[PDB]
Amino acid sequence: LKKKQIKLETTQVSGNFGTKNSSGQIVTEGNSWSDYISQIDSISASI
Amino acid sequence: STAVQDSNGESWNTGLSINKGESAYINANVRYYNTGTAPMYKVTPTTNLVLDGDTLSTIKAQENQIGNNLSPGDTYPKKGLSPLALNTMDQFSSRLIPINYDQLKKETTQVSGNFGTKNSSGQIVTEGNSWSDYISQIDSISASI
Amino acid sequence: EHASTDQGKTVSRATTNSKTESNTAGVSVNVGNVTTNYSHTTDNSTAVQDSNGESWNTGLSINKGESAYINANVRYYNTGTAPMYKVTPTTNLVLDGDTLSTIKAQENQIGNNLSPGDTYPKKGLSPLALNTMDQFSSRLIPINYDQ
Amino acid sequence: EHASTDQGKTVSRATTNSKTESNTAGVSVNVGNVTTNYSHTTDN
Repeated sequence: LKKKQIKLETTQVSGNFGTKNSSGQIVTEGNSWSDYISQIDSISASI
Repeated sequence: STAVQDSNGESWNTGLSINKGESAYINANVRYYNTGTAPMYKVTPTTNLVLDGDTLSTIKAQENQIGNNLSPGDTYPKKGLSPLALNTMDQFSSRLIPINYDQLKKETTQVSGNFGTKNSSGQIVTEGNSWSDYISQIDSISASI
Repeated sequence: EHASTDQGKTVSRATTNSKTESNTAGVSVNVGNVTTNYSHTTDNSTAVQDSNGESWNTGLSINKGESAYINANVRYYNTGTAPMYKVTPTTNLVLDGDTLSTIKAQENQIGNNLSPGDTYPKKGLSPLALNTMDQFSSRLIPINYDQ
Repeated sequence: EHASTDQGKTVSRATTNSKTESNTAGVSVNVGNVTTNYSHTTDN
């Protein structure tokens, strides 16, 4: 308690996306981005 | 004889009490790494913690120290950041890691995670894909290089 | 255990005033002439004290119920033909003849996989730690006072 | 149960000064001659 900015650091950000299940309905449950992330950066480039 | 006294004083007191059982709380700063061929998802390492020869405790890290994804050759946290914090010991992240009174004078086992397959389309799923199943099969039919 | 020390300085100034009145009266006789008297005395007394002390105190309190917390260091092993996955051994803990408690280890002391002839932890490491007793890994294993 | 022991040394120095003033006065008589006096005393 006696004590640039290193307080705020941000690692992985788990979340979900949305697809259609059987109609024009949208669902978010089960759509973790965290799965496709690791695939992408190794087959892509960051700009 | 009539006599009258009027005293007035001021006291000080500095106290210190200690729990020989929970005498301090541990907090680690760790960096995960992967050397093999496959990416691991939802990384959860169990952590043997040894002082002299004995083991302070063992932490199967909870959702806080967890690792979402770990490409081969990458690290968690990734190359740019500082190591993360393993602050607690039980399955809800409430109680920090304790040590004995005489302890204060003074390792990585299994790493449960998941992989990814396709269910009915070009979709990928990680749920239910524990690596821990296929591991024991492999090392007995293979060799380490 | 619970240990504690308590140390603290003290300082106390104290003044006191006093007035004492004294009326006496004596009666004497020389035989072989009589003499009598009576005196009167008035004294006002100012006095001042200044004490200062320092105390020490070392305390120790104990719970005869939860008098210590147990922590094991264990090594699993398998001798049979089949690999076991998600290994969870229940552990009878005996002091004299009785049983301290029984721990169905939780996710922390669990074992992911155990090939036949292998151990957990495997051959290279040191034994792991069974630190707690209930299903969330929060409360260490207790014993009696006379235990 | 909950058991506890508490033991601790104490030390207290204490000085005191005092000044007492004393004015007395007596009256005597020898019958068969009168004598009177009054003293004054100062003690620190």
